[PDB]
Amino acid sequence: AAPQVRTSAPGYYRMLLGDFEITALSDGTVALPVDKRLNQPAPKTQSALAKSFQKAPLETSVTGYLVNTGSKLVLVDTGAAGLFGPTLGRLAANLKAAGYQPEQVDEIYITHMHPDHVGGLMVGEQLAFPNAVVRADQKEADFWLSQTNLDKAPDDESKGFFKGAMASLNPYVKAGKFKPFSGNTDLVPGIKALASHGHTPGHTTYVVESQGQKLALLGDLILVAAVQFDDPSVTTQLDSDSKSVAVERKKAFADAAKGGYLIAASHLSFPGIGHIRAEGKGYRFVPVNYSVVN
Amino acid sequence: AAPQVRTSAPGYYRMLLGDFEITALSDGTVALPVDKRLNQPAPKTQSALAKSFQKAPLETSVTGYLVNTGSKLVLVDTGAAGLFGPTLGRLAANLKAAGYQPEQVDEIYITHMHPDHVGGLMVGEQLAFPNAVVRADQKEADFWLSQTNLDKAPDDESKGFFKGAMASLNPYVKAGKFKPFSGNTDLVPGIKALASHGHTPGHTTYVVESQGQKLALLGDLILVAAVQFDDPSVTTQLDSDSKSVAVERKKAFADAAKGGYLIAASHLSFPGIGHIRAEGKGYRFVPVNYSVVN
Ligand SMILES: [K+]
Ligand SMILES: [K+]
Ligand SMILES: [K+]
Ligand SMILES: [K+]
Ligand code: NA
Ligand code: NA
Ligand code: NA
Ligand code: NA
Ligand code: NA
Ligand SMILES: [Zn+2]
Ligand SMILES: [Zn+2]
Ligand SMILES: [Zn+2]
Repeated sequence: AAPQVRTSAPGYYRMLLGDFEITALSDGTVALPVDKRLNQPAPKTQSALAKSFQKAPLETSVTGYLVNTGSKLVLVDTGAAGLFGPTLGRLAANLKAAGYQPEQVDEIYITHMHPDHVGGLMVGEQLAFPNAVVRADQKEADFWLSQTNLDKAPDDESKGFFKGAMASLNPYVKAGKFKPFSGNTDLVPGIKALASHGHTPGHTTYVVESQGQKLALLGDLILVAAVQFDDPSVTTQLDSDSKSVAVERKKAFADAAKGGYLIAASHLSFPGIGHIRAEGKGYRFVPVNYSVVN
Repeated sequence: AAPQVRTSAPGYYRMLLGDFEITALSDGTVALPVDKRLNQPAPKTQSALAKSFQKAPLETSVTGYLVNTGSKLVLVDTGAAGLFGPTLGRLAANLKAAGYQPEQVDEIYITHMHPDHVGGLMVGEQLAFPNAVVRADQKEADFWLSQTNLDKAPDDESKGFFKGAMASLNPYVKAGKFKPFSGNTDLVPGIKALASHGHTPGHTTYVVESQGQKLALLGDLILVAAVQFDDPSVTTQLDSDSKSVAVERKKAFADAAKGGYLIAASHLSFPGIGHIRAEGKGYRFVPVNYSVVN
């Protein structure tokens, strides 16, 4: 016999993409009230959930993706650190267990500035990635880092999002390490930002490609696998432009389905990487087959 | 920047079931000439794999399952040790990565005696699990351990399967550590052996259950997910009784669909755990949702 260990495996998943090395890094999981946030009848998501063997508050993974192009070490999204509950902020640890040091990261690309994507930028009041530049969309930054917008926040108190994006990015801004880009942009060789606005004013997709092998890093372009693959147009109360999100999601899915390449998203079951094919009304997400990397 | 690490994470997946702890143990992966194995025209198989973004030779998982019942630590299947080439035999290492020691395993349940399941019983010339009692269906033992049956398989190195089983289980028989059962039989509390003969004469399913949460360990009841879930009728050349495997697979699938409980299988993409639901003609496998245990 033995005492139960009750600990999950290190939160990182290795995958080769052409000549690049991808490592999904889990920040952990948090239970979310799916029913209340979806723009569709409560009974409808409760049914979608049940068909996916999902329960009331969905335990959702929060993920970031490390890309090592063999020339640059780039991290896509950084998790929440301590901005979104006691159950997140595991990225830094997983990055190290993944075999890397925060100091080795050259660049950080932000899909959007929500707490669960920018919190990891800071370890206390010190840059968590001291030797990297932070890249995000200009519209994204002009929205969250806006003093005006903060003091102009609706459901006040819960405007810690503005405070949140600020404490996470300003330190790099003042260190002269924030380099915003505008929409579709060539970044480091092998990676490109594609403007997939809607979830937020400057939400960005990061397309990774090596040797004809592509991986579109979707950010929060999709939030609930149980309903948004089958019905791509269903949005949430968390999206800025519902119709923009819908249009961009359908474009992303159509394209990846047409091209047969990989996609990943911050909240699909960790590692959250897979292919996507057409299926009647919408799409069928196909998780990557398990594969050993030596 | 930094050199690419290129190593997969430890191959162990934690999951709680009632008061039990389940740890899927990856023994590695092996490529399988799947289109040659399935008993249907090659083009058909190849088309099914494609719809799932796959191609043969197909990287296929080989998994074993550790169950800590609190009072007992049992291992269901053990991987191949060396019997199948250098890409396997990692179950031992992964068990330790999982925070357990081979010497702590109390019992070992074998779904069947193919090499990729009993190989890990031995480490070199030594018992890998020195303090464990091994269990299997007597029909399985009578068949694989029969010097006669070996001397009746003209198929040069098919006798290997017979030798594999023998070399793998006789050290335990010789030590009085082998205890067969016949047909359905309650093993330690929380775990039942249910006959599922077909793949091999005594192929057995192990059902674990705690606090109403059920997990059926199906062994090799399914080999190619991209084919056999949509078509439970397709068999393979390694199946002893074709009709029987089909029947037992359908019974398992129909049962997990109506019960809505979890099922696990040695060759479903690591960790190979999920639920099953009927979809038109046949079934659809829904892999467990990533979950953090603390
Ligand atoms: K360090
Ligand atoms: K923009
Ligand atoms: K750059
Ligand atoms: K119990
Ligand atoms: Na730059
Ligand atoms: Na290219
Ligand atoms: Na030991
Ligand atoms: Na019983
Ligand atoms: Na029988
Ligand atoms: Zn978001
Ligand atoms: Zn998010
Ligand atoms: Zn097998």
